[PDB]
Amino acid sequence: STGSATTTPIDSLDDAYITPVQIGTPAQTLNLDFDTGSSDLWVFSSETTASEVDGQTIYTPSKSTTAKLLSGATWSISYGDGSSSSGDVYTDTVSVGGLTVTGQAVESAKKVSSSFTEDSTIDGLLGLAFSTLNTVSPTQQKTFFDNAKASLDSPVFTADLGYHAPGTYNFGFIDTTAYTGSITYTAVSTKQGFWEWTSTGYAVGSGTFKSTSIDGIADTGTTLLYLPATVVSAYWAQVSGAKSSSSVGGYVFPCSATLPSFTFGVGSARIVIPGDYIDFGPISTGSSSCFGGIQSSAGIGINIFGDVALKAAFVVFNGATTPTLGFASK
Ligand code: NA
Repeated sequence: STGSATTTPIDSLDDAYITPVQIGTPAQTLNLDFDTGSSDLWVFSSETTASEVDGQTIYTPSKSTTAKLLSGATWSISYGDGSSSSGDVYTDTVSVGGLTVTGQAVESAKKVSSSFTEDSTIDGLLGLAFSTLNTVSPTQQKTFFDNAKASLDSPVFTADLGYHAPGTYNFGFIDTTAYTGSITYTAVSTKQGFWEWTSTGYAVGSGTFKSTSIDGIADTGTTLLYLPATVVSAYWAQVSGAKSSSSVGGYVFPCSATLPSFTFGVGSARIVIPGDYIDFGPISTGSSSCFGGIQSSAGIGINIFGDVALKAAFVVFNGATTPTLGFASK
């Protein structure tokens, strides 16, 4: 089997992407944030504290003939941005882009933090990291990909995120029409539960490539590219008037600037992030200070190849017995 679903930016900045997901019988369609940096499929629901719901579509298990309470199971998760959610668990039928899993754990939120409530466009998360990170207790649950894997034509999924445009998540096949040149595959460590890999270096604009190992994670649920402070300083030094602002919480730059590209290495291959991808717009409405899309990972304890990086590539998440990542230009 295969599946193929379109993923759509939630706003004009590509702050996140949402993908429609069918849950239950008859189908309830929720727009979920597919997150290769976490491993829980959780949804706003009929159980979510009413004051914490503001415009999201909810899953109502009582209206699904295939829903069943997973008795005694609870979940609670905290993300890198400080947000959190928790609740209880149902199993139900879940379909993505025509690919169906029966008996998928659907984590129903009883509580969500303010940033979830405030984002009316995201109805929950669908985690695509390794199932070792799933938070369900006392019986850890599998991700949608892990449950689908054995049925897929190939044990893979791909992320093809758009810049200011829709893109695609495919399950079970490589769309050889969706990228240019060849796919370069690179090793993955699953030891922290992430799609963790090592980039071979970077370049800023038309500058020379710096060969250096940068360990980090491929994380579709993170908006920005978080790299070591040395790398980030070298990038922003090429932008007149850019500076790190402790008050704003990262590098800012004049909205009048033209940003340089940023290149990262995948083995001997190179992915180029156009400068425009690094512009996250005014820090507050009407400001002439703009927020940068490349930020320091210092204090986060890991480098994160978030959407700024991934949307410059066609990315293969290869879930074979020994997982690997693949990157192609597009
Ligand atoms: Na922000």
